[PDB]
Amino acid sequence: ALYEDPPDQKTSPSGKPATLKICSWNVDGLRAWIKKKGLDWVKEEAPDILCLQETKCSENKLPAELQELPGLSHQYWSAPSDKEGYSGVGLLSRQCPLKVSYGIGDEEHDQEGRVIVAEFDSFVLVTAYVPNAGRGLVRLEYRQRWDEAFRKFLKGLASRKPLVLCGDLNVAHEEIDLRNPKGNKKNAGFTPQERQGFGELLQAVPLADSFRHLYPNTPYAYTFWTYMMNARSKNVGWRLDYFLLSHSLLPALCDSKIRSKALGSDHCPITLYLAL
DNA sequence: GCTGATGCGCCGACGGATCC
DNA sequence: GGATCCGTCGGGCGCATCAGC
Ligand SMILES: [Cl-]
Ligand SMILES: [Mn+2]
Ligand SMILES: [Mn+2]
Ligand SMILES: [Mn+2]
Ligand SMILES: [Mn+2]
Ligand SMILES: [Mn+2]
Ligand SMILES: [Mn+2]
Repeated sequence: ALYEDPPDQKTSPSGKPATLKICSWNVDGLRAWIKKKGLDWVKEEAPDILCLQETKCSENKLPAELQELPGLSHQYWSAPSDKEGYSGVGLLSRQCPLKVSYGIGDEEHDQEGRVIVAEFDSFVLVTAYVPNAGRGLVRLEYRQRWDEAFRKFLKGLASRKPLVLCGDLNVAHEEIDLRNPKGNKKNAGFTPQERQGFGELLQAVPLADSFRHLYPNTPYAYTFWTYMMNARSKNVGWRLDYFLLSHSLLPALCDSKIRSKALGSDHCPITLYLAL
């Protein structure tokens, strides 16, 4: 069935107005995405912070259009050293972060271009492009090891300031999170191993799935559709993109949106509203 | 400099069998 | 014998490299 994201809630449970809008988008090739007007959509959305995944773009190749964003003028980019045209993440922000870092512990030697950490006054933001398990699950074991390493890294961040983790976490946590759960249990994104990893992430750090917290029983809400077989027009998709929050931030949570109508990638944007 | 072929990475449709 | 299961097949898009000119 088709899906209509409900209206933006912009006030928290206790009545405080949203003061921070974060948008996250796997753009599936930043240069292509810009040619397909993705930045026009971004300007309409006017987030305070924009997190981008799968930029497939080294920083020297960034289109000039990215220089003409006065409201997102603090920009941080990461791409892998030996696999350019794959991976790549970006974080663009209205206000300057206090600290910025890359990777999950040894980026200087493992230059992977998958994770950016930005510390702000009230919280730490992490954006991630989690490694896909691969066609035929050929890189599932690597993914499991990476999940463990990530969980440990994040636990030693959340012990300081509250954490917001966003991005493409490359798993549909539960059956409600994709259209075809039965046929996909041996597929990247819905293996028991990946689903369990997501569960351990929520429990160990700990974190809450913002969208599912607000909409625990809402089906057909996805953020990815394969380019093939007209899947998006049929809303045959997967929810792979998330905002995960420290429990101490739940009173700040106003809404967690899925921007289903925004084209330019095989993922759609997701947007978080917080009252800080 | 430029194009297009190839390589690499990253699952839903459907035909046949099974359930009762 | 309609619904469900399950395993096989055929397939959109972006970006890198390369041959050719
Ligand atoms: Cl940078
Ligand atoms: Mn709306
Ligand atoms: Mn992609
Ligand atoms: Mn399958
Ligand atoms: Mn040349
Ligand atoms: Mn070409
Ligand atoms: Mn059929």
